[PDB]
Formats: sequence, C-alpha cells, structure tokens
Amino acid sequence: VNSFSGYLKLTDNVYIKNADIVEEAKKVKPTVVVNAANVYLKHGGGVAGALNKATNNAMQVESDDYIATNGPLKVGGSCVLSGHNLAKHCLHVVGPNVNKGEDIQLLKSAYENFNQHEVLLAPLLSAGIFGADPIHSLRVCVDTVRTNVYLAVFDKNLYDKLVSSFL
Ligand SMILES: Nc1ccc(C(=O)O)c(O)c1
Repeated sequence: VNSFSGYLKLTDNVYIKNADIVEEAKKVKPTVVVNAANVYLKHGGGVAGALNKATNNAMQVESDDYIATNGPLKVGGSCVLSGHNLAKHCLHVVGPNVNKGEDIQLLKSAYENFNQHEVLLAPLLSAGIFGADPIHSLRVCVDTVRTNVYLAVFDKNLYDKLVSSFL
C-alpha cells in the first residue's frame, strides 16, 4: 500500500490522475518525482518551470552546479538530484523535444530511466510544450515502464481523452 489517492488504474503498474504534479508532490511527498527536463537542466517552462518555482528556485541552483560539474545530459537520459520540498528525490528525465527536431524513438529510452525506481510520480514524457502526441507518450510509458508509475496529467480535457482512447 502507498499514499497515492484518486488514480485510475490503466495496467498492473501504471496509474493516471487529472492533477497538478506540483500540488500532488506537495501532498504525497513521494520518494521520486520525475521532472520533464532538458539537457541543460534549464527549468524555464512547463513541468520543469512549475516544479522549480515550487522549490523557490533551489532546484535551478542545484541543477546549475550539476551541469557545471558534469556537462549536459543526453536526450533520453536522466540524473537523480534532490526533491527539495516536493519529494525525497527528483529524477530529471530528458524526453525528445519535437519542437527542436529530436528523434521520437528516444522517448522509449527516456521512459527506461523510470525502471531504476520502484515507485514514481511523473508527467507524460514529451507531452505539452515538448511537442509529442500525449496518446503516444502514454502508450510508450505502458509498454516500457515496469515499475509503479503514478501519472499526473495537468489538462482535464487531455486526461479525459487519454482515458477514453486507452487500449
Ligand atoms: N503547475 C503546472 C503543471 C504542469 C505543467 C505542464 O506544462 O505540464 C505546467 O506548465 C504547470
């Protein structure tokens, strides 16, 4: 048993809810929250900008030190950093950004990072401003992640479309 509430069960291991991931993290304090990161860990917009704002910019300060030491992530890659006030840990995962021309085949590689963690609160990778089809992102998630993933979908209209169209 875990602390996640109000989720629809899609599969043995994948759950979904219409929720603001920031508000969900603040309530649950999960072991792992996933960030929709870019390779520079520049948390300006989207889930990343919202998560970073909720940490009062401490996520960005920590991220800048990580990049100064290690250089940029790979598209499809990840790093584990602090979860600050939102979670124990934040798994920063880089899905391909279609609005920058990145290979959508890298979305499966991105989701494979989730398998290193038994339970995660996450957004749909490459959904929203990263420009991918969220229906596709949910299909790759279900077909790739084997650990327990709680997906928080911000847009109510999209949530309903994802559930209604789910095979
Ligand atoms: N508070 C939130 C939650 C999600 C997003 C998102 O873009 O997916 C956002 O931009 C703000």
